[PDB]
Amino acid sequence: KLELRLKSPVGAEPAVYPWPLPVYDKHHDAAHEIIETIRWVCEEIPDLKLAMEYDTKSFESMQRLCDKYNRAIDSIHQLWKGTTQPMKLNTRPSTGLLRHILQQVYNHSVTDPEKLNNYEPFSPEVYGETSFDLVAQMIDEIKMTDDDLFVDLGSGVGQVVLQVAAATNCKHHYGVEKADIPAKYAETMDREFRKWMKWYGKKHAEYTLERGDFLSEEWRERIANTSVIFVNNFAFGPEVDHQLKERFANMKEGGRIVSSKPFAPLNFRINSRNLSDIGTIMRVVELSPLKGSVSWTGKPVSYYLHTIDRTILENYFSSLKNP
Ligand SMILES: N#Cc1cn([C@@H]2O[C@H](CSCC[C@H](N)C(=O)O)[C@@H](O)[C@H]2O)c2ncnc(N)c12
Repeated sequence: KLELRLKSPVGAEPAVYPWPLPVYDKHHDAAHEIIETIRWVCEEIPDLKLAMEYDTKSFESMQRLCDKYNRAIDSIHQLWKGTTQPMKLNTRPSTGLLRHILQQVYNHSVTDPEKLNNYEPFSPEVYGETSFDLVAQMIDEIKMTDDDLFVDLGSGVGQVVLQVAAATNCKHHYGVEKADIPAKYAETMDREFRKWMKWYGKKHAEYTLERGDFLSEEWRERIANTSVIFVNNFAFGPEVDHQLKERFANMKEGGRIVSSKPFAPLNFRINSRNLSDIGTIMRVVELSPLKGSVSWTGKPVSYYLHTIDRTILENYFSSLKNP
């Protein structure tokens, strides 16, 4: 054998689900993924929504839903052979669809999520996921163009890179991750993302997910030539952050770093004793908290935007030529 099938709206291979349908965690299962998938394709195609205008325990009841969607997809496909313009194919997903796609990719890839908590505590290996909503905020505030290169340093299972790649026109997106468990899941995330995006008929920008160490010699130059870095450095600690500062000091004017802990103080005043500090070459601002997003600390969740700006330093030196 028994199985359920959803035809792609753009004629990719159908999505196949075994029966009984699996459960992913306390709040996500495959039956709900199916209903939401039908729902989202309905948002991509008005005619399908019109054609679609009820029990997850029952095989028959779910086959009935799948067949009703599949028959409607067949009629849409015939509409497209007639006068009707077929859905535009080269487009990015809406934010809503993207959220659903990443959820689905994660659930099909991260087969045993508890294995992601088998890091050494109190180490730079601590794993935590940045939320979809934070990443969406960064995407909206940090305008990227096709001149930009994007890197997630310590990319985990890769979902920050996938979201940015789906949403922006950067020339390339990278993630680099050192630990074996998340880098292995990242390989599946990559394959599942490419598959599901083709299924929905949606475009992404170029991206690569790599197993590596972002403190390596190779990565010094890569960081220097990156225009937008995302780095969830909340548990990296002061030694690792110091090393990252050494690498950021070679970035180009206007390069930007978005992070969970600031690399320089927000109140940095250049003076005689701090000439060497990375605060001499960057503006730092705290991004606006998203409404009602509390951290474990109780206070709202804090991300920081750093912009490389050596005029700070140039002006310090021009000032020393004056009383
Ligand atoms: N020091 C150090 C290192 C620590 N990481 C990784 O950074 C991650 C921080 S969790 C953030 C995950 C995702 N970007 C998100 O925000 O949702 C962990 O997976 C850890 O293994 C590294 N990876 C590559 N090279 C390194 N040198 C390190």
